[PDB]
Amino acid sequence: ADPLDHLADKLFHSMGSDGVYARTALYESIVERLAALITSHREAGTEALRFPPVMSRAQLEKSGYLKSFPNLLGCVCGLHGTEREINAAVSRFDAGGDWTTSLSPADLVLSPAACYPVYPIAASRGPLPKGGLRFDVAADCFRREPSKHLDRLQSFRMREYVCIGTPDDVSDFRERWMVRAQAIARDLGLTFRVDYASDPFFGRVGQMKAVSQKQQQLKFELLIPLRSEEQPTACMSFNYHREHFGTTWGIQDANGEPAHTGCVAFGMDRLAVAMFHTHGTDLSAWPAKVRDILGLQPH
Amino acid sequence: DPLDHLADKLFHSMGSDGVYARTALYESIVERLAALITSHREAGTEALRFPPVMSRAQLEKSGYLKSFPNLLGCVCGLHGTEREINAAVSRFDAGGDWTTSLSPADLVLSPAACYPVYPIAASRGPLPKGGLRFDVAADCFRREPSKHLDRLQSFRMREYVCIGTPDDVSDFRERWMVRAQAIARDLGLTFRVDYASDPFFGRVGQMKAVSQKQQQLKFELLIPLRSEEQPTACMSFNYHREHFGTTWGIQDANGEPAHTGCVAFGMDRLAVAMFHTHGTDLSAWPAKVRDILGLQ
Ligand SMILES: Nc1ncnc2c1ncn2[C@@H]1O[C@H](COP(=O)(O)O)[C@@H](O)[C@H]1O
Ligand SMILES: Nc1ncnc2c1ncn2[C@@H]1O[C@H](COP(=O)(O)O)[C@@H](O)[C@H]1O
Ligand SMILES: [Zn+2]
Ligand SMILES: [Zn+2]
Repeated sequence: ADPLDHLADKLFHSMGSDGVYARTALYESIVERLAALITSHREAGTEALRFPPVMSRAQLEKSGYLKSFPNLLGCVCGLHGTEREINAAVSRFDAGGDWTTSLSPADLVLSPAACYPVYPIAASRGPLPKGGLRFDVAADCFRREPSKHLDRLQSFRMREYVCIGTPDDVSDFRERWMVRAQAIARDLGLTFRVDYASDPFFGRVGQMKAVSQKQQQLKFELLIPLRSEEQPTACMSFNYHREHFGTTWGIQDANGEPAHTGCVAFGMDRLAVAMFHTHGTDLSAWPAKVRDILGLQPH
Repeated sequence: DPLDHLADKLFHSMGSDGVYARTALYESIVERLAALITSHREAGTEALRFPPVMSRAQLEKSGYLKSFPNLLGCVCGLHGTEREINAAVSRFDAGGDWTTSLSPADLVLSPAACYPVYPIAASRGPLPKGGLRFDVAADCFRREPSKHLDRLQSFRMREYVCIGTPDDVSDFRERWMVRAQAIARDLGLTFRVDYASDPFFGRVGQMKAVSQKQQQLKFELLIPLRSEEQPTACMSFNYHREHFGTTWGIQDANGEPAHTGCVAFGMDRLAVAMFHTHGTDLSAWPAKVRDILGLQ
């Protein structure tokens, strides 16, 4: 049994698929209170956008996602044929056959990260002002990694603060957030460490990309011991993308150059699970300071 | 379209019709409408929050595929070996189509918020007397691309679901047809409640729509958004008979297959209806509307 398994009964209901769960009112009230807490830390001049769980497949392909995490991508498929073809697919399904043979990809994918749709949006506004742009983004994300662990979901909520500007704007933002994020986790009564990290790039070339990314310090994670202190869970990430998105989307910074980007990502579901694992499922027993910052009556 | 000017302060394009990024203004109103629906939650109602995906086998079992095959969004993935996945990416790099390596997952994008609730209720055994009530929500998907702000591919649905005897479902329906009109009235919305039909696919479906409307299986709260002649369904009451009770083996307190019904709130249509009715300046909204939404 996994150390988080005991939480499942009070927090989730099975939906017949690993990593896809219905949330209880108790679980959801904490996710919303954590979301409101992240919002209270929003810097002045930050534009808030809320993304749906799907995005343009062409934007995602253009962003280089297939080259990095093809095995994690969820693509939207549908029955796009003629009425004759669709009726036949349904008739095959009626006869105990497989209707899915008539599926073809749609022009949409399930979003793998909340920030992806923001880059073309920022690019369409022209050159960046001095100091760059700041965005507060959120989406229900999807990653094709089935697991029975409560901290490894296929559908989960992501919340991010995104900086688009010169390498200086991004570095400063990332440093500000690595300080602020630790202060938030500390106030939430969570045990953590901030360490060098890498994205789970696919395959043999992915192992090379990961080592190269880690050495360049382009990604840090706020890690919380859930199942062990040896294998902690990344509940937040601090990502510096250099000019990857600036170049892809033709975003130009103050110095006329291809814009640099970075993001602070909060795993909403991992943070909520971390809260319940740390403090238990009885909110009335949560520490006074933790209850206070989440807007529950302190005492 | 009469709703078109709203797009500027409510949405941002995402490069796909019916798929939009929401502004802070738009989202604050959706959340306030959600909190208002919550304040009308009956005692003993269990609240569940569903992700945007659900079991494909549960959806296939519910009969959605037989009625709306053209609306279903399924989840596909690259489920092969590392060698196969690398080849698909390499074909994409060489100007080819990587999607040929896709196969269906065991998941679909949810077409309605209530679907996952029926197997959940069935797994608990026989129903207590009075039945069960659920408050459910999900980001839903319907494969119907459109440029109209009230016809989205990805939209939020909020529902109250009743599972029990036909008496329990009838009482719930009556209660909600009254409560839903009181909510729209308090929101300062103009509407009518009329008989309705689901958009069943094909020629065989047109007769299913006629047969559904002749029966009182579906009522809709319609709001003039583009015109008074063609209003927008912003809420619905659906009666499913014992379809879900039979499919999932849900038995009422009398040992019979349970009947189910649901009151569905289109969160995005309601928010769009609010902005079209009252404008994009919240400070100019009527005082009673601002009060019920906690804006004052
Ligand atoms: N499979 C998952 N289950 C739950 N949360 C996740 C999952 N993958 C990523 N996240 C969360 O989202 C945050 C940002 O993801 P990443 O893009 O991998 O840095 C991570 O730090 C996690 O907190
Ligand atoms: N394509 C759509 N775009 C936005 N909202 C929708 C769409 N389809 C349905 N809805 C909303 O969801 C509610 C219930 O959907 P239905 O199950 O078709 O009756 C309706 O009352 C609408 O308010
Ligand atoms: Zn990001
Ligand atoms: Zn329903």
